[PDB]
Amino acid sequence: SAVQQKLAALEKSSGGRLGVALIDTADNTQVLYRGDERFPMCSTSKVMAAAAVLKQSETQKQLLNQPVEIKPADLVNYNPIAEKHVNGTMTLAELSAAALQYSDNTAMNKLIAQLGGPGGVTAFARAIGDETFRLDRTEPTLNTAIPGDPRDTTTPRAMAQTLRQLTLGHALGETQRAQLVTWLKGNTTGAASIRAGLPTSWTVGDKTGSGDYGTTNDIAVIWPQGRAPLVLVTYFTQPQQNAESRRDVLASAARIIAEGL
Ligand SMILES: *[B@@]1([O])O[C][C]([C][O])O1
Repeated sequence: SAVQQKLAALEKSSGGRLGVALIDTADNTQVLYRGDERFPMCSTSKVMAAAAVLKQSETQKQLLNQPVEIKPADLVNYNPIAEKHVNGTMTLAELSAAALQYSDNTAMNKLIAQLGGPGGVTAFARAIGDETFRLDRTEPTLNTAIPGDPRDTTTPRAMAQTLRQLTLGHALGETQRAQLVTWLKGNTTGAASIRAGLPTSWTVGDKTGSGDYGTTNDIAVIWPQGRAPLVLVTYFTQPQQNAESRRDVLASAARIIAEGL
């Protein structure tokens, strides 16, 4: 189709490897570009960790208010929110928000610990029908994004389906789903990524990711005004370990998708 020709041209122009999956929930139609190739998730994996904790809170009703101590040894490479609470506590809700809306890596590591390790995050994915997602490492090493390395990867198709289930479907309880949606809509790191290629009137909830090999990712739920929502996953990675981030590619891919509707 036209859209696949334009995405291929965008990829060729970029020098990297682009993966896209769009689900249009109006008719459950899908548009895929390298949809079944693995890509490093980087911080897009934070959505699964937060959702796993939300799932736990369906039974442990006060879990999100549980205080968690932030110690100096907990700080890793990128901790914009946790840094503000060193030698204090943050609740699991605050850690989830920080991981999602600021991409805080300490917060992610606390979520992973709450789940019993990366295997606990992966298990949640399996429990909701995602056979592809795998989380193998903690922060910051899950961002190494080494070509060919299957650790800490998923495919665009899988992540789009899972994001749909978590936000628009019923993989989570009603209060938990709403909380996740609220968190995603409040993301602060996404202005130059998918959002930049979409009409300013559309409501977007997204989670970005960035890593080595110039890996530049964004996953989003999109609520166009007067129109069924869309789920869009855009993954991008490059052949040079020290490549620069290319958020413009994700914006352009979103623009191409949006034009086709
Ligand atoms: B994710 O990908 O978003 C930012 C942090 C930086 O390590 O990880």
